[PDB]
Amino acid sequence: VSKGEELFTGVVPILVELDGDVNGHKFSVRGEGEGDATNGKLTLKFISTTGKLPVPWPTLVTTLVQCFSRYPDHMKRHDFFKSAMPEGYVQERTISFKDDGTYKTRAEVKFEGDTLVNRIELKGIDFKEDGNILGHKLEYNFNCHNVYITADKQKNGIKANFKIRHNVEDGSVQLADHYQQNTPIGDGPVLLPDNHYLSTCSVLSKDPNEKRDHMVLLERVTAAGITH
Repeated sequence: VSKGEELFTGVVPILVELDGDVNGHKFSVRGEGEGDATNGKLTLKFISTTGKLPVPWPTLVTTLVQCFSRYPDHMKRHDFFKSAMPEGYVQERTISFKDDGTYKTRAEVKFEGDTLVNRIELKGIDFKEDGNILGHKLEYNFNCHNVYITADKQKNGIKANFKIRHNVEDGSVQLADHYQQNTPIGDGPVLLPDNHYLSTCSVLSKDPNEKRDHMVLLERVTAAGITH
């Protein structure tokens, strides 16, 4: 249904680069792996190049490629993300951590050669030094969530909204409200979807041989909410 979708009929290499600043703590993350939109699966490893991160890895998961979502056949006309490829899209978010600070992110997601690249800048402000983020009080795990997508005709793109639930080590939960906008980089028509969601689950792990602060991630993501 889009030319871009043909770039995803196979396993695609991924590169991710993030430069961040949270409360004046600068950090850089670099990642690589592969995505398979036929299965709605991704596998990535991320490392810090700047030493121990100032924030928990789980708080960076959503920022660190929704073009790898599996769209069921009956929903393929609603896949904005692949329709924007290869030229790609700008993905912007605000992430508001309840009772704590906020991240603002801006990313370009596009092909370079055969690789899907996600390059991000992140700025975090107003975090509490004694809170769950700067205090590293979040469990090293991740819940399943629904990402609610709506068309944004005036920007020829989409918006999304969702609430991430981060488990806290004391048994509480830290909510992170996500507000997202995506705009195509290229000038040709894109697929503007009816309202739907991405059902996403993620598993976080470690590489026993990796000495840098790091995160290994496996994600499963499939679109839903529009019946055959």
